[PDB]
Formats: sequence, structure tokens, C-alpha cells
Amino acid sequence: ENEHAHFQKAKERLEAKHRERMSQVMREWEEAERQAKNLPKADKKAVIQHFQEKVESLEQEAANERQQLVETHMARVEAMLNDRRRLALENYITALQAVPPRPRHVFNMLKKYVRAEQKDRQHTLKHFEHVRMVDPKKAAQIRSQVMTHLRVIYERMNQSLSLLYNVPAVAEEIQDEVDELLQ
Ligand SMILES: [Zn+2]
Repeated sequence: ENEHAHFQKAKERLEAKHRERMSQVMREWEEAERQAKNLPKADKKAVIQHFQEKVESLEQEAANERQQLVETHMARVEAMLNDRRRLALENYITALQAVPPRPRHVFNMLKKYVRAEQKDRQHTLKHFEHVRMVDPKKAAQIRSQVMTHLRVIYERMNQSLSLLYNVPAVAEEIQDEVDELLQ
């Protein structure tokens, strides 16, 4: 959660920076108007255009900064989650092979593993849903890529969960608590 904090922080600074640049422009627009009070229409009809283009330019720059921020964030989070999933999966598989097997320990490890996968899915889905509400057409461009990722996560988790059946006794003892997890 230290990287979700680092992202929500960076997102706000970016907003404050943009909102700040937007203010000095609107301000400059004022001084430019006052200082053109005596210029001709054409030259006045041009100061408006100049500042609309400057505003438009600022918006594009902020949008760019947002996208670069999200991309980097998605890359970072992905590498961390995969690393988290691998470890948790390793611990879970190891728990299953303990002699004798400890139901509680198997459950705790399996839980950390399911949460990691649930986390990855939710995070991917949340970011894809964000883009779809803001830009439906852009979302349509990354849809297959996103759905493919979701299908991989789901299959991996279900494949990992079915391992529990190689230790039926253990599965019996913790089945209900596992259901609570998957729901
Ligand atoms: Zn995120």
C-alpha cells in the first residue's frame, strides 16, 4: 500500500501543478486584455485566440503527464504483485506438502495467495473501468489485452485452489473458510 500512496500523492501534485499553471495563464490573460484595451478588434480577436491555444496546450500537457504517470504506476505495481504472488504461492504449496499437514497453516498461506490474485484482478479491473468511464473508445482499444490478463489470473487461481484436493482431509477441514474467502 506504499505504492498506492505514492501514486495518489503524485496524482494530486500533478493536479495542483496543473491548476497552478492554469491560474497564471488566466491571470496573464487579464493583463493582456487590459493591455490591449486600446488595440484594434483584429488584434483583440487574436489575443483571445492566443490564450485559448495556450489553455488547450496546458490541458494536453496535463493529460500527457497523467498517462505517463498511470503507465509507470501500472508497470511498477505489476512487478510487485507478481513477486508477491510467487512468494505466497511458494509458501502455500510448501504448506500442502508438510508432514503432517497443518490445516490452519495451509489456510493462512492459501489466503495470502488468494488475496494476491484477488488484488491483481481488482486493480487491473479498476484501472480498465476508470478508462472506460472516461474514454469508452480508448477502453475498446485495450479491452482484449485486459480481458486476457483477467482470464490468466482467474485460471491460475482456480488451478492453485484445486491443488487442495491432493490433501482431501485438509480440504474438508477448511472448505467452509475457503468459501468465505471466495465470496
Ligand atoms: Zn493503481
